[PDB]
Amino acid sequence: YAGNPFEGVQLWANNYYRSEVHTLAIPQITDPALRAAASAVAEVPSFQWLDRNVTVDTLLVQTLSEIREANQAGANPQYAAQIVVYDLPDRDCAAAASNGEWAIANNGVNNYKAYINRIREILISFSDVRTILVIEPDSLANMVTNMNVPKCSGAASTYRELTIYALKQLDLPHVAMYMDAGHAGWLGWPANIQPAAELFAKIYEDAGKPRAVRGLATNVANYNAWSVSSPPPYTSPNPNYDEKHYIEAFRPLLEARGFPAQFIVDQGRSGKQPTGQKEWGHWCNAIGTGFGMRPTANTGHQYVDAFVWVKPGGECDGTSDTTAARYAYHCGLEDALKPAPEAGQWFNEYFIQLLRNANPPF
Ligand SMILES: CO[C@@H]1O[C@H](CO)[C@@H](O[C@@H]2O[C@H](CO)[C@@H](S[C@@H]3O[C@H](CO)[C@@H](O[C@@H]4O[C@H](CO)[C@@H](O)[C@H](O)[C@H]4O)[C@H](O)[C@H]3O)[C@H](O)[C@H]2O)[C@H](O)[C@H]1O
Ligand SMILES: *[C@@H]1O[C@H](CO)[C@@H](O)[C@H](O)[C@H]1NC(C)=O
Ligand code: NA
Ligand code: NA
Repeated sequence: YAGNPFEGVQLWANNYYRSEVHTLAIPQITDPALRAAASAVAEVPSFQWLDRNVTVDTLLVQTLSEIREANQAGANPQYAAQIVVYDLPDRDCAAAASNGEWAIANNGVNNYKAYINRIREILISFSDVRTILVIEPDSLANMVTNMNVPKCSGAASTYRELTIYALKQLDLPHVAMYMDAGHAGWLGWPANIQPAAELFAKIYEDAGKPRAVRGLATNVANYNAWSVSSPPPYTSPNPNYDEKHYIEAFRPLLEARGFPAQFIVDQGRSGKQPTGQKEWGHWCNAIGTGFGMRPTANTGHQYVDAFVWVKPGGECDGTSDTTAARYAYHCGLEDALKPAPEAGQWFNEYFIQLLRNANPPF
């Protein structure tokens, strides 16, 4: 399929994030400068996540409905949707306890198939709304590096099967799909990049190379630069120390195995470089980060369809409350901002950090 799905469309800024900013953040921010900036960030079009089954029949439909409405009223160019599919059973297999709602051992496969089927039903009813999907962040990447972790080892075949199922069922003509493929600091290491290309290329193949699968999404919910002149200290000794280096190394390996993947790159929290991460693998609520380059299809790069905002900045990565059931070690470190609420919940102090550190500024 020849055609960048981000080209020739405007990207819809969804009302779920807008409401978060306007109802939870702006009333809380006294400083004029920041409050102007906040209102402006609310209009930056970030991905909306289907992180729970209940979102399918409510939020997904609401957003597609609003987009259709805006387009029917004369939006020019028309608006497109950006949605994340994020509800594999045994989700986030490397964590002690995931916020995911389903389990492989408790009818997780069937629940997920129905989930996908219902999404498909809805997408088919909104065939007039160009729809871009990011498929399952924090899933197949674990298969490259975390097979020594029992929940991951045990989830691998199901991850693969359900991913293929999704790629095939959501291969509709008005859709473009990007599978998550970690980031420079995860799969970009020379010991990992080849096995990663293998994995993803093979999935593409077994899925029948569906037209709709455009490629891969990188840096989702992470902080890496697209392109910086010198390597952040915590990146050494990796030559792929930013997404540009990663993707330039990654694409040829994918292509040689039959998957000429185009990429989208999350920059929603990449504005400040280097970050305040003490080590690169410090992924949770990292300090010293800022909103990054605004979403655009004009990337200047042949292999990159668009710079995007996948993880919506200000939505938490995980809780720092050691007394809490889904507490995660990484969220309690010295370079994680604290105290932090549950994953996905609004973390206003983190929002303010991102606003202060925005590059380009608001
Ligand atoms: C070897 O390199 C390192 O590998 C480790 C793994 O061994 C990598 O760690 C993993 O990094 C991921 C970030 O790159 C996070 S993803 C995490 O969970 C989800 C998915 O992104 C996000 O939470 C949700 O966000 C949604 C949108 O706000 C909500 O809708 C939803 O409710 C939330 O659940 C969260 O923000 C992300 O931070 C893994 O948790 C981590 O194990 C490491 O990156 C490599 O360097
Ligand atoms: C998922 O949501 C649908 C409505 O979209 C509901 O019919 C279904 O029962 C939900 N799944 C589970 C396992 O509860
Ligand atoms: Na409306
Ligand atoms: Na391999």
